This record gives sequence, C-alpha cells and structure tokens, in this order.
Amino acid sequence: MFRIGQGFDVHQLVEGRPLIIGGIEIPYEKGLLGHSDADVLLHTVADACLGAVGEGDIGKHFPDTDPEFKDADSFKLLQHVWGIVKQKGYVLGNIDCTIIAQKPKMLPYIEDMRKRIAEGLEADVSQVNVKATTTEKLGFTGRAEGIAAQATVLIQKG
Amino acid sequence: MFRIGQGFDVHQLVEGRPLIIGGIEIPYEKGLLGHSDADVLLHTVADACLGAVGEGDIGKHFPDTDPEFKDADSFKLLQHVWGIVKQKGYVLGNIDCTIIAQKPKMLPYIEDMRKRIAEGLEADVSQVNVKATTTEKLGFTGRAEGIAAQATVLIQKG
Amino acid sequence: MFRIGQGFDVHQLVEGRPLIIGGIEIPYEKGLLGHSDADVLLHTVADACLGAVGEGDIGKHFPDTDPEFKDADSFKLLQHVWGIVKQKGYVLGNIDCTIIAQKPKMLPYIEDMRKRIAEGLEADVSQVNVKATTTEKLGFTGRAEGIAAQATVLIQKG
Ligand SMILES: Nc1ccn([C@@H]2O[C@H](COP(=O)(O)O)[C@@H](O)[C@H]2O)c(=O)n1
Ligand SMILES: Nc1ccn([C@@H]2O[C@H](COP(=O)(O)O)[C@@H](O)[C@H]2O)c(=O)n1
Ligand SMILES: Nc1ccn([C@@H]2O[C@H](COP(=O)(O)O)[C@@H](O)[C@H]2O)c(=O)n1
Ligand SMILES: [Mg+2]
Ligand SMILES: [Mg+2]
Ligand SMILES: [Mg+2]
Repeated sequence: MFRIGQGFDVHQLVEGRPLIIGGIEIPYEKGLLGHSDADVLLHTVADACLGAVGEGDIGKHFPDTDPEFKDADSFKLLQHVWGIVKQKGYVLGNIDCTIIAQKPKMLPYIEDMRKRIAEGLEADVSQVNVKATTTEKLGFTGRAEGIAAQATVLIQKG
Repeated sequence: MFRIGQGFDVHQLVEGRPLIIGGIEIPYEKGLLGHSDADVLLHTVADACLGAVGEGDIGKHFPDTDPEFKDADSFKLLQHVWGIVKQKGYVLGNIDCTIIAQKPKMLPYIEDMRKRIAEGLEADVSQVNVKATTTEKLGFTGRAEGIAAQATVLIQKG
Repeated sequence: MFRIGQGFDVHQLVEGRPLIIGGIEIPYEKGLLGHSDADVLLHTVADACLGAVGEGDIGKHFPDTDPEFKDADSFKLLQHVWGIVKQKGYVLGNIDCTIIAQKPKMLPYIEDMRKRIAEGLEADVSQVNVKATTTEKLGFTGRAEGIAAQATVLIQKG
C-alpha cells in the first residue's frame, strides 16, 4: 500500500523579512511574507504529506485566524504533519520538490534543504530531492513578486 | 501494477455563469467560463485519470466541437473516463487535488467535493483529498481572473 | 519498490528559432529560447526522472555554462539522464506529461512526441502519455510569451 500526495504554495517576496526555504535561512535582501515564517517549500512538503493521507491541508491544521500559527517555525509544523502520517501507518518512500524562483540562486543551499527535509520526514537524504527552476523572467515568479513551490510525495506502509 | 497520472486545468471566472467545482455548485457572483459547465477540478481529475492509463486528455474524448460537450455535466464526463480506467483493469489507489483560487473560500464545500469525486471514481472518501490555496494575490489567479486546479492520482490493478 | 518524480520547466517563445517540443520539430513562426534546443518538454521529463532517483536536476548534470550544452539535442540529454536512472537500478513504470501552451495546437504532433519519449526512456508507448492544455488566454502562457511543461513519473525496480 502506497499513497501519493502533491503540494503547491506561493508566498510574496517583500523587503522586511527573512528568506527561509526548506528550513534553511538564505542571506537575502527580500524574504517571504506570511503569518508563519512563510517557508514556501516546507508548506508545500507539509501539504503533499497531508494530501497523501486524506487529511486536507495546512490551513485546516494551522489556520491563519489562530495566532499560535503567528511566526510559527514551518519545520515544527512539518514535524506535526509527519506525526499524522506516522499515526496512519506510513513512512516515506520518496519526495521530489521544485522551488520556482527567479532569484536567489538556490543551488548552494540545496544540499542543506535536502538534509533538513529528510530529518523532518525521518528519512534518508537519498529519499529527498530538491530542485530549482526560474520561469525565464515570465509571470509573477519571473518578475520576482514571489516564490512558488511544488512537491510530489510517495509514502508506503511501515 | 500501479500507474501515476497528473492533471492541470484553468478556466476564466466571469459574471453570469454558475460556479461548479468538484461537482458542487457554490453560490457566488461569478462562475467558470467554458463550453461545458467548466468544472475546472473535475476536468483536472479526469485528465489525471486518462493520463494514468495512456489515453490522452479530455479533448481527445470530448472535444469542444462535440455537441455533447456543450453544457455537459463534468461529473458525467468523469464517469465516462472512469469506465475507460476500469476497462484497463484498474481501480483507485488515491487521489490528491488542489484548487488554486483567490476566491471564493473553498473550505466549506471541500467535504462535498470529496464525496462527489469519490462517487465518480467508485472509491471511499478516505482515498480522495481536495485542498485549496490562493496565490497571495499574484498572477491571474491572484487577480481573480480564473481558477486553476492540479491533481495527482495513483491507480492500481483491481 | 517504486519512486515518484515531478518536473516543471518554462521557456520563452521568440522569433527566429525552431520550435522543438518532445523531440519533434513543429513548423511555427516562433521557437523556444535557450542555450540548448530549448525543448521544454524533454527538459521537464529529464528533471522528473532525475528527481525520482534523487539526482538533483538537469543543471547539476548539464549546466548552461557547459560548452556541450550549447545547441544540445535534448533527446540526447534525456538518454544520458535515463542512463543514470538505469545505473540506479530502475526502469520506467509510466509517465504523464502536460504541455501548457496557447499555441500552437499540439494534438497533431502528440503521437510522435510519445514515441520519442518512449524511445528515450526505453519504454513502450503505452507507458507514455502527453497532453496539452491552454490557460484560456490567462498568464504568460496565455499571452503566448512562453510555453511551460509538467511531468510526473513513476519508476520501478527492474
Ligand atoms: N480559495 C481558497 C484558498 C485557500 N483556502 C484554505 O485557506 C488556507 C489559506 O490559503 P492561503 O495559504 O493560500 O491563503 C488554505 O490552507 C486552505 O485551507 C480555501 O478554503 N479557499
Ligand atoms: N532559482 C534558481 C533557479 C535555477 N537554479 C538552477 O539553474 C538550473 C537551470 O535553471 P533555469 O534553466 O530555470 O534558469 C536549474 O536546473 C537549477 O539547477 C537555481 O539554482 N536557483
Ligand atoms: N496547445 C494546445 C492546447 C490544447 N490542446 C488540446 O485542446 C484540448 C482543450 O484545451 P483547452 O481546454 O485547455 O483549450 C485539450 O484537452 C487538448 O486535447 C492542444 O492540442 N494544443
Ligand atoms: Mg504557505
Ligand atoms: Mg476544463
Ligand atoms: Mg529548460
């Protein structure tokens, strides 16, 4: 028994905020805006996992209206989600993720995001892939108004 | 033994159309524009299903020019597609879907969508997940010009 | 055992380039811009396959700045990627792909695309699905500024 999940998220890039993607703080002059730390990649990972076990989405579990979510660490949120997945009787098969951003260049941070995600999913780094693509200056990600992310996850009984 | 499918669709939001998403009519002052009822989520689910079995996309079976597509009920189209899947030997593993819309708030209608999708795929509600995200006012969805959806499906022999 | 991968890519449409998609030259008045042939779909497929086995993305294996990338045949880049996948001990389960493009109409070239991708992944055509959608004239794909593609792949031990 295998189950699939998919996640998609978008956050605005703005002046007065830290950039945290995949649990890793990137030195940058813009960061992501949200109620929590706005880590678009960990929200997308969390969404894919919840999706795979039929448990809705991060908004159902950590709504904005509740200020426990306010400035929440999304790695801790992911850990809570992974708790739900474990309770269903699953472990990670593998995950594959895409950061969609014109800038910054994510390549130097990728290996540390893979480790961090793997730690949050209680898995080996070889089960976690993270990649990045621009949109060649097209669309809202192309004009650097925001950063999007996608993930697909395969989980299995264990 | 297993196959994966992925679907993506976009419809314009316009005055004077009903809003039908996931087979559920949602009261709102705009609806989706199409030749059919323009149920962007059911079109996405149908496309993921057809994708999983190597049968093309909804346009190969129900082109815009087919008089049957005009005002077609997308749930019925989904049933037709699911008959194709079943003839190939497959049943639903699980499906995970995302509505990409700035508004309306999808949350109250999610559980009815899940039940309707599950009925179309002859499956338990536990096998179906639907979630929603905005794009934080960015891009065409952020301007409420349209609604998009994505789905990933895992099917298995049965 | 099974592994999942997901790809996404975008290239700009510009005058005075061939349009090559899914390894097929499509006669058209614009083509895709890149250092390589800029085949957005074969890039997307390659990234999905690399993702499935935890090997990063095409830029970690075939960076922009590599002279062999300049005017590269993306079918040959796919065959190399597929080499890596086989080296890790996997074969194709199935793959589902979507071209996102306002124009041209892809339908006539879809069957030749499927055969080419199946050849690239050492698979039967029945394991490969290629679809197209527009975005109803919305966003960068809808204004014909570029073409995007998505792919989800399921690979299996063999
Ligand atoms: N159109 C929408 C968009 C989001 N939602 C829900 O609201 C939450 C907040 O969405 P955003 O994070 O995109 O603002 C989501 O996690 C989802 O639970 C909704 O119910 N309808
Ligand atoms: N924001 C980004 C975008 C792309 N990249 C890298 O650059 C490579 C090529 O990306 P583009 O072709 O999208 O520009 C990617 O495969 C990825 O390795 C990155 O490291 N950070
Ligand atoms: N560029 C495109 C876009 C769509 N199509 C086909 O047209 C059909 C309908 O596309 P839209 O509803 O996205 O316009 C699709 O289901 C696909 O069969 C195509 O052949 N080439
Ligand atoms: Mg988020
Ligand atoms: Mg549609
Ligand atoms: Mg490319």
